[PDB]
Amino acid sequence: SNAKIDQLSSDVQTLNAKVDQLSNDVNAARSDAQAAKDDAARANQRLDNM
Amino acid sequence: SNAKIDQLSSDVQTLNAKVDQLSNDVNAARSDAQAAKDDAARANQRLDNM
Amino acid sequence: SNAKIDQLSSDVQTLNAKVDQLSNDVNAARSDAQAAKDDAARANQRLDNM
Repeated sequence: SNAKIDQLSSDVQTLNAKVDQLSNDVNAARSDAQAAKDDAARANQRLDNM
Repeated sequence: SNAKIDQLSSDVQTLNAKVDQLSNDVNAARSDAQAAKDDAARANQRLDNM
Repeated sequence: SNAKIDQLSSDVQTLNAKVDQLSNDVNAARSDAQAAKDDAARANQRLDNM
């Protein structure tokens, strides 16, 4: 039962690293998408004034 | 070995909460990006008709 | 203590599947957002030349 638990300890450690980095990726994708949304809104507003 | 397992139980519980909320963040980033893509496509189509 | 550990094994397995698929979702949201950003930049550049 000792090895079983340390295989879990490792798995959880690996998952933790994967979830932390995915959080950074999600934050970045969120920021990118919001910036694209605002730029597309600007383009369309400039088009309305024409 | 009892404490080792309850440290794992906790870790897994925490990770679960982190992955659920990241799923909501990913869904939101996906939706945002698709909306930006469509708005940018609209801008460029309006430009083509000019 | 045997059942406790196999409940964990399962939980970790499930989480793994959730994190892998979220990685695919994040990669997709990242790509989508970058594409929207570039299209919005194109729209705004075409507007500048007008």
